[PDB]
Parts: sequence; structure tokens; C-alpha cells
Amino acid sequence: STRKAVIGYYFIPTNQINNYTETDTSVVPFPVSNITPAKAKQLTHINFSFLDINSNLECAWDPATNDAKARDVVNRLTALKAHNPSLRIMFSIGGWYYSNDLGVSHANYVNAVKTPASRAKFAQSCVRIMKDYGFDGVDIDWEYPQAAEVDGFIAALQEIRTLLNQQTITDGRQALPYQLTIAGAGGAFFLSRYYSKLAQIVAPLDYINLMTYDLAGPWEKVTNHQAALFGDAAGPTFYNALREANLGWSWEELTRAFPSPFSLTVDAAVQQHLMMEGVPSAKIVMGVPFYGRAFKGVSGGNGGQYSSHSTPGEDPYPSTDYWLVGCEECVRDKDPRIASYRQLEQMLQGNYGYQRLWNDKTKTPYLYHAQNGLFVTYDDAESFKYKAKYIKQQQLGGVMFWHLGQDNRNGDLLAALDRYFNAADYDDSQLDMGTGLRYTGVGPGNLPIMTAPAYVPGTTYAQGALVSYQGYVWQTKWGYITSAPGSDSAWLKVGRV
Ligand SMILES: CC(=O)N[C@@H]1[C@@H](O)[C@H](O[C@@H]2O[C@H](CO)[C@@H](O)[C@H](O)[C@H]2NC(C)=O)[C@@H](CO)O[C@H]1O
Ligand SMILES: CC1=[NH+][C@H]2[C@@H](O1)O[C@H](CO)[C@@H](O)[C@@H]2O
Repeated sequence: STRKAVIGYYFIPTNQINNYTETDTSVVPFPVSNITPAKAKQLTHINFSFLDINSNLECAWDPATNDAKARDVVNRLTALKAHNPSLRIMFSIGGWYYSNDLGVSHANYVNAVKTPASRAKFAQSCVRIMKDYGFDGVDIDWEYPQAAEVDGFIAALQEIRTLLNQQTITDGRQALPYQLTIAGAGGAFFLSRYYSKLAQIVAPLDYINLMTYDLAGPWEKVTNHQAALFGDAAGPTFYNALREANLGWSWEELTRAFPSPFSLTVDAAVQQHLMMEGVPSAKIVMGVPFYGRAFKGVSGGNGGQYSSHSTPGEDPYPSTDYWLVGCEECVRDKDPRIASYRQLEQMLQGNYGYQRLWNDKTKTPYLYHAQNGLFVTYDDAESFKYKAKYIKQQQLGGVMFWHLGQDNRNGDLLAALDRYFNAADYDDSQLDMGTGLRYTGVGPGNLPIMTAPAYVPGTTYAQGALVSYQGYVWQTKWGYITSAPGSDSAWLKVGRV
């Protein structure tokens, strides 16, 4: 079996690069030296983040970056390749801060993909930056191009692919080609922006890393799991934005591919991607979070799940009240709404009042502070057993995560992921995926194999008539159909032969 990708983000703020040190945790919490040889071997990719697209419409580091210190940090990462011949140090362009619709550099993203000339100049800058700093690939994290910017985004990706494939030949990297990936939406709302052209977006990529997290948060009215694998009927449900994408499909087609409302889960994002033709499962990578989201002012009854709350949803945290008991990291980061798994693990074992609970439908853990009314949704080594089994069962390309500095000091989360995919003595054949809700949509990309008597010319077909014909099973949408399946909108293609 081909090894599953394990893609971890290495994120460092500009000021940390400008004051990089591997000997003062109060200045650089997570220096490159914390990525021991053992951890380097459990990773296949490290996404260095984040670079941006400047006003000159080229890939570039934050202008305030001390270049020499930046190269030194990157060199330290590249040196880890000594312990793992498959390791690739990618760099990520974008991220929410720089590129969301209201982010500071949004216009640059829109403008860089606008014309053949802007695209050429942009694609060149990505490869140049890649070669100059010694990176092994380009990862684009634009959150997210809108419907009109999509064809341009696609041309940009194709252009970068062309240049990278050329660079691979020029550098003798046939054995470890340069790669191209993007962080893709892991939720229908953002996904609906480019969904209709998913095949063209994925074609030039080695992997599309789904951000299947942040699926719940203080901006929503009711608390919920931010990365549930499957759905919980007792949990909130959402409008399936995909049924409104510019697909050109019929009512029937739209309805059967996009049930609404539905459970916003990791399984939903993966299955929605697999519903489209030309989106190979092997390129789909499941993103997981090494952090949890916290809410205050929750009620009792369901251990804090599906409750109203009083947590501010704006960025930055519009207050100075650090109410996440025991979360020291939250005080230094001035935000009690997010906490690394490292910090959560310490809070859990420090007698702070948290009770760890488990939702066996969503297959994810959660914390409930009954005394203060706090709820935290997060992921751990146990939820990763199911996600890892799903990744194997669905034949996905692998896993991705944000971010390395949030794992505990022993790197247990990374180690668990590596174990679930590669340990010869780990056996998950008896691991039960449970009865949580699965995404029920069916599209052109995942039609099931079926059998039905073959269409007989001359027969009058009633409503709901199933006849195999031309390599597909077709069903009539209404009665008195006497036409051949395929050239009358009265027929619905429902299966493969
Ligand atoms: C599933 C979905 O579409 N949820 C949206 C949220 O993602 C989004 O919140 C923002 O998400 C970013 C990561 O995707 C965070 O970096 C950011 O902190 C977070 N909060 C913000 C920007 O206020 C919200 C708001 O755009 O919309 C949801 O629909
Ligand atoms: C590569 C990546 N870009 C996004 C995403 O993963 O999730 C992170 C966690 O919310 C967020 O900080 C970042 O902007």
C-alpha cells in the first residue's frame, strides 16, 4: 500500500522569526529543534507558513521579515530531511488572516490570478521563492476564491504545475518531484464557491488538504463539535449550500446529491468531494486539528453540547477576560476561545474542574466544566483512531493538521497518526465506526454499481421504472415513458453497470 501522507503545519509569527531562538520558550514556544528525528520520520510533509502575495502580485514574505533569520529557520527545517528521505518542506501562501474576503491582502490574491500575464508573473514568483529558500513544494491557502475568480485560480494552478514539473526535470527530482497542494474548504458554505469546478482545481494538485475543522465556533449560536467525523441527530444541522452552486443540474440531481439540512461533518466534506467526477480519493487529504475551541456560558443537560452560550465570536477577542480556567497559553495569547491539545492535556490532568466526555456518534471527545459552564470541542489520539481508519477505508491520500506546535511535548498526536497508518503491531480491524449519521448524497462521481433488467424498446414504462441501458441503470421520474434512457429528461441516471 502506498504510504499515507502526514502533513503538518509549522507556523511561526513574523516576530518569532525575527527573534528566533531555540533556547527560550517564552520567545519561541516551538522552535524547529522540537521536531526530533523521530517526529521528522513520522511526517511526510511540513507546511511552512505563512507567506503572502504582495501588492506587486507576487509570492513574498511578510515585508517586516528579517530575511537572514527566515532563511535560517527554513534551513533548520530542510536539514530534517537528513532523517527522512521522503520528507518535503512545503511553504504555504495565504491562510485566513491574509486572504479571507476581509483580510489585509485579499485584493492581491484576486488580482494575481486575473490575467495570463499576472498569472505567469505570480506562478514564476512561487517557483523562484521555492528554489531560493530551498522549499520542496508550493501550497496555496486562499480562503477562498469566489465563483468569478475560480477560472483564474485554476489557470494559476495549471501554470505553477507546468513550471514545477519543469523544475523537477531540471533538478533531477524524479524520485521526489516538486509538489503542489492547496488547503481546501472542509465545509459546504465555503466549498460552494468553487465546487462546480472541483475537477479542474484538483487536476494540477498532488493533494487537496481539506480544512475539516473549525466546523463549529463562537460565531455560531449553539455549541457543537468543530470536527465531528459523523453526525449526531441531537446536534445542529445546516443548510446544504452546495445545492445552490452553479452546476446546471436538475432538481432531482441536486436534491439527491445535496440533502438539506445536513450534518456539517468531516465525512460530509470528504463525501461531497468524492461525489464529483474527476476527483480521485487518493488526492483527498483529511485535515485534523491539534487544538480545541472553547465556549463559556453553556447550560447543562448534554455535557455542554448543543447549548446556547455567551462567547464573543469576533476577531480579535473583544475582551480581556481570560475565562478558560487553567489555560495559561490562553493568557499569553490573550484568547480563551482556542487551546492547543498540549494545553488541554495539562488542564485535564490538573484538577481544574473539567470532565472529559465522549460522543460515540461523532467519535470525538469534549470537555465540560460544570462549575463554570464551559464546553470545549477538541480532538485526541482516540478520535484519531476513527479518522485514521476512515482515511484507510475511503482510500484517501492521508492526513493534514494544524499545527505542530500544538501537539504535546512528546508529539503523541503525530505519533498516533503515524502508528494508525504504519505500525505493524497496531490492529484496528475490530474498531467500530459506529452509527453516527453518514452523508447520504449521491452524485456523478460516486454512482453505485447496480443491476436491473435491460431496457426493452417498445415497452411503456411507469413511474420509477428501473432498466439497465448503455452501461448505466436509469430510473423514470414519471410514467408513460416509452423513450430510450438517456435522451429524455424523464430518465434519471442512478447507477453504474
Ligand atoms: C463552516 C463555516 O463556513 N464556518 C465559518 C467560519 O469558518 C468563520 O469563522 C472564521 O473561521 C476562520 C477559519 O476558517 C478563523 O480563522 C476565524 O477566526 C473565524 N472567525 C472569524 C473570522 O470571525 C465564520 C466567520 O466568517 O463564518 C462561518 O460561517
Ligand atoms: C493552512 C491553514 N490555514 C488556515 C487553516 O489551516 O486552519 C488554521 C486553524 O484555524 C488557520 O489558522 C489557518 O488560517
